[PDB]
Amino acid sequence: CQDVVQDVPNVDVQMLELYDRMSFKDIDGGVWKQGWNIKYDPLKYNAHHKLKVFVVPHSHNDPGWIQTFEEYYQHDTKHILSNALRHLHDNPEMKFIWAEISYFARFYHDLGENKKLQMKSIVKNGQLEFVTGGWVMPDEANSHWRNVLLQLTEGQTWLKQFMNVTPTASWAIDPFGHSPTMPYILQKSGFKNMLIQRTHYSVKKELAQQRQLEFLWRQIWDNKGDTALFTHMMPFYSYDIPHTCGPDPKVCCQFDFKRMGSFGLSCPWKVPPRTISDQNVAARSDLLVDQWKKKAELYRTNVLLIPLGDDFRFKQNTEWDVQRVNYERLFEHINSQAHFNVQAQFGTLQEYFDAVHQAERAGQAEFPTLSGDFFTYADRSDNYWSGYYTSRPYHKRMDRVLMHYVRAAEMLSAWHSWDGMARIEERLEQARRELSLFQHHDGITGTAKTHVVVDYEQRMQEALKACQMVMQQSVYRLLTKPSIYSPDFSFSYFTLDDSRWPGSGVEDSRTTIILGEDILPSKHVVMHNTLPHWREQLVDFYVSSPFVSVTDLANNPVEAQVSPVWSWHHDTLTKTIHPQGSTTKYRIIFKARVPPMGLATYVLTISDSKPEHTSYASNLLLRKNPTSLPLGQYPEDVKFGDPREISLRVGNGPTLAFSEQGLLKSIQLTQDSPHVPVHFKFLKYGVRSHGDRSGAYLFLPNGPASPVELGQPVVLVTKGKLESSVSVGLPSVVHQTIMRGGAPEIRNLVDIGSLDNTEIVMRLETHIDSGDIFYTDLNGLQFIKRRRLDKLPLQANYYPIPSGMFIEDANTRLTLLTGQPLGGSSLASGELEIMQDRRLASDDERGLGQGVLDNKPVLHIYRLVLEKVNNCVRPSKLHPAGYLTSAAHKASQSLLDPLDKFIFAENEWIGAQGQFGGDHPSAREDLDVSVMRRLTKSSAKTQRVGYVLHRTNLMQCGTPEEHTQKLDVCHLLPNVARCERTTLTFLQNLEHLDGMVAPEVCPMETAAYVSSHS
Ligand SMILES: OC[C@H](NC[C@H]1NC[C@H](O)[C@@H]1O)c1ccccc1
Ligand SMILES: *[C@@H]1O[C@H](CO)[C@@H](O)[C@H](O)[C@H]1NC(C)=O
Ligand SMILES: [Zn+2]
Repeated sequence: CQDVVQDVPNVDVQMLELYDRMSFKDIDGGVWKQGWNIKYDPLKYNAHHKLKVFVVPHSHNDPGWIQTFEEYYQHDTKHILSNALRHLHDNPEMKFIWAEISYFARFYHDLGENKKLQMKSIVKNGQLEFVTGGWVMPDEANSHWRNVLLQLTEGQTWLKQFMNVTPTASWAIDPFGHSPTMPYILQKSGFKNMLIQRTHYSVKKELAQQRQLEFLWRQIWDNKGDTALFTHMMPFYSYDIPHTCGPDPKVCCQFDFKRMGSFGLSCPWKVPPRTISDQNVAARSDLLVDQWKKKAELYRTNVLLIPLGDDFRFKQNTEWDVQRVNYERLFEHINSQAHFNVQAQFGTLQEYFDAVHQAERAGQAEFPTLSGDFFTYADRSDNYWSGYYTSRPYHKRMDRVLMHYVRAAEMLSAWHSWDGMARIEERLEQARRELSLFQHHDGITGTAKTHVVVDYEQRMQEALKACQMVMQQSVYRLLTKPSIYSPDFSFSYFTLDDSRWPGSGVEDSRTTIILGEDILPSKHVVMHNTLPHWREQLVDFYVSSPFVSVTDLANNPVEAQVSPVWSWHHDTLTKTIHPQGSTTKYRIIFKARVPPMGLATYVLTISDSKPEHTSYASNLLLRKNPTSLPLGQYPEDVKFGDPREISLRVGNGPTLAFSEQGLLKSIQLTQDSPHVPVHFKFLKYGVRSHGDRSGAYLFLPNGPASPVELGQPVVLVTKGKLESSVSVGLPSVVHQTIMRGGAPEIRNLVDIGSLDNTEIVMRLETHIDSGDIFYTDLNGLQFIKRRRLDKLPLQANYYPIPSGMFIEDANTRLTLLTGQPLGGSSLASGELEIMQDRRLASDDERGLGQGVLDNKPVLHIYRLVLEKVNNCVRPSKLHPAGYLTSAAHKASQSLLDPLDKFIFAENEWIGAQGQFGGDHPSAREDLDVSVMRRLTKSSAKTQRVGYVLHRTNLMQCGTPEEHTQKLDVCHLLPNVARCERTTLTFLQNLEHLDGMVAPEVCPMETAAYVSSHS
């Protein structure tokens, strides 16, 4: 295994180093506004060295943005595809590339057989070529790598089945900045090349000057280079026709033949395209070939890529004709005039890359190596696209909840083969496809119109119900004596209980377990653990009595704690935000111990009085002028007091101190240690009253944030043996700090209400001497070092926080893990900050056509880990990566893949069993089974199950942590007959494994295996 910590890779371009050296000056470069006047030696190309030009027709089809997916399909995409089929069939030299498989599958299944066969023919002959082949062209900032793989697999599995092709070249022309997680996943999925477009205009200029726009993109920790993927970065401001033929859009726009008037389009540079004729073809060719030769100066080979397309292009038949005929006339002229020394033709993306690599093999070019990312993107001036790291945070959090539900449903149901009548494959395909659709670069990004966001939310709600159905049917089958099991596949044997989604204060949707002497004495509950190691974790349920005790299925008592159910209300009468306790339901909390990838059953039983193994939390309401808070049968009376500082400690864990406003002030790790200043604060950013306005995409603050005025907020302290908390009702945020014995959990119920032009940020202030350095993750896969640059504006120092961020000095580290992607930064030494929500009245001129005024309450979740790190083996100062400790990684897993909870719905569960998976191997803490998916339906004689295994890299800090079992996924199901290593999409077999044993992977590596069973 490669060492991902101690060996600094030697690369030609390292993006953090490049950023430190770059000046980022925004000067007028002439017709190429953000470049320079390109010059070329006309004698560079001659009869023996011609410029080979591939014009690649394309149509960017957003799966929802200004219209829903189905609205665009009906108005535009179905016509684009039907006309592409007709025009390509009739014009054999014409070509077209297609990226979004969600639309292609929607179209193809509506075709008659005659057309399906014609379509397969133009794909097989190479005229219509799929690029990337994912369900969507995903966002690369907020998306989790597991969902990027899910959607790539959904589209490519569909393509292999119906079109018999698997793309090896990727096309990503629109995500707003680019992540190295993409080449990581693509290179492990058979890809050989990729293309990107939205990178900072200053980066395009810098790399263009050094002819470093094509590079071998490797991961930041990859010393050897085995993760490298050839990457082409386009050079100009847009992927539209005016910015793809060459440096001068006033000239290129004249070669977009859809802009002459009848289509309702024009050229903003005021010179319209003109129909090519025999009397103007020589002059038109001389203008066009000159743009091509200028663009070719920015690259190292004599093979030039010229994309020809834009949003929802190639719809009407007249448009296919106007572009095709005019370009055919230009090609016939240019290719016949030796003096140009050009051979131009329509081509596909793969054809371009194959020709570039033929040039490379002929020794005509060597390509530079590069590592790093391409965030934060700016397309012009100070317009940095860091707003979409937070926009529509409700749905960003929903994405992570559905991510987990899809994994758990696919894993729980994979253990068995299911009859078709159970509709298991049907519900899983629906869930995978709705979650995959939301990875679109206007879905999770929060950049679609309000009714489109509603469509995505409705689709995800249906996917969550599909997952619950599959999960609960699986649990009933796995835990019921086989000869008693009698399923009704439409019945709800269990309901899922989720404590953090939508969340307390967001939706009252959790069911109360109703017990009573005259109705039902007890209730079985089951926990599932999708991670491949034993896990203990506190779980909670709502119950109708405080006198409840817990037992495991061997009837062993389990210690429990009961607390009230508190809800916060904005009292319009008193103009205060305060808590009300339920007088009819209570929370019971206890530790569940669940096997690796397994299930554990517990029983909740009511009694007439306080049971022996259940304790009751105390509750203290701090506010002046308190009023009574009755709690029904709860046995401890609520206590009251004036606001005051307080300290809490659960178990042997840390001791946390809080201000009189209910916000953390310090953390003391152990009895002896110091009380380390760690202060939470809420602040607000505004919008500029002159100049450019923030919107769904852009973050353009009107200076540093200002503190939210807190008033004298009401603070609620609940102190229990197993779980304690401090909750405070602040303006727009009910902030909670929860302690269960280790790193605290923070929950924010964020309701920005009607505060227009406001962004609410949560900041942590510490005295960690971090300087200008901080770390943020990329797609939940890796942590990259960031350096705050005062030469760039505040919004440029904001980065995606898809799952965590940290700051550290020689001795101390503070890590903040998240349960949802949000934007954040470290704007001063010792600080961390993460945006909670933003409400913006204005459109930001990127096409959305509205502000962001559809905010809704969202429950954001986090874990806060303060640790000593002076004994940890960390990368050297020049290494561009950082790595989590064991505790921070486990805290992240606690947020993203919690135990699932099931409440048996009926009164008695006949044949109930107490555990499943007790014999599953408990793997090393850094290894995860990211995906377990049965790949065959019940009629297959040889069943196949796919596994994706991911091993992260945790810092060595002197904590032995030993005795773990080897995990061989190929023997998890019985009767294995074959074990193969495959690409991550499971579509290609790479290695037949000896002994049918799937070896574990190296740190920072991800591998896929398929086991076959007889
Ligand atoms: O190339 C045309 C450009 N496309 C914008 C892309 N980014 C946001 C969406 O995903 C859209 O595809 C545009 C289209 C419409 C209005 C403004 C700009
Ligand atoms: C699928 O593509 C392969 C290319 O290697 C070809 O050999 C195979 O026959 C194709 N299957 C069909 C006919 O769909
Ligand atoms: Zn787009």
